[PDB]
Amino acid sequence: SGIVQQQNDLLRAIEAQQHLLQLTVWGIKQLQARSGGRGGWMEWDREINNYTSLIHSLIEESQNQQE
Amino acid sequence: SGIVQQQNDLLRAIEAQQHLLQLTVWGIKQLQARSGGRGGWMEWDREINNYTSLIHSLIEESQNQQE
Amino acid sequence: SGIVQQQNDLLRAIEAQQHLLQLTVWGIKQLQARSGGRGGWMEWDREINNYTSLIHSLIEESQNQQE
Repeated sequence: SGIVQQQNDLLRAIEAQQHLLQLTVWGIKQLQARSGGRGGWMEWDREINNYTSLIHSLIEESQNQQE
Repeated sequence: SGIVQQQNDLLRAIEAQQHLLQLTVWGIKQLQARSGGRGGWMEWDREINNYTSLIHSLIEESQNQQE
Repeated sequence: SGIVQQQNDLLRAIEAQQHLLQLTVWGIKQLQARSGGRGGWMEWDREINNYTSLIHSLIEESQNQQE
């Protein structure tokens, strides 16, 4: 229906924003590397990795809702 | 319904992305502090704070839609 | 309906998050400029620009769904 096409658009927006989010993460990592090893960012990295996995699962779930 | 479970998933995706967004903000702030006081970022901080409040209200509203 | 007000809230959340995303991009760019010309970020910039256009179109589409 129309509420379905709408939900699909919202999902696509979220997917595109995730790409943008990953780009900003990458940008930040390159800036951090400029001062040396990123050892102090191990936890920050882990959190980013975890929330990214969470988002990926939600995106997967949203798409394979019905089929 | 199914369109409800779908909307819930989308909301969860948005909530997870907000966590990721806050992590990138924190990362940027630490990098800014590396060169000294963050006085020049007072306005940037304010804007970030305002949009974060806006998002928090929308997330709250979305969840307490019906009840 | 209620599922419509809900979808509108989700869209507003996405729009607010896009503003936050642009703020983090701007923050990163200023940090990159601190070390000199941003020539090495031409591709990163292009990607960011492209995903931003993609998101803008999705937001436009979502809003002008029915009318």
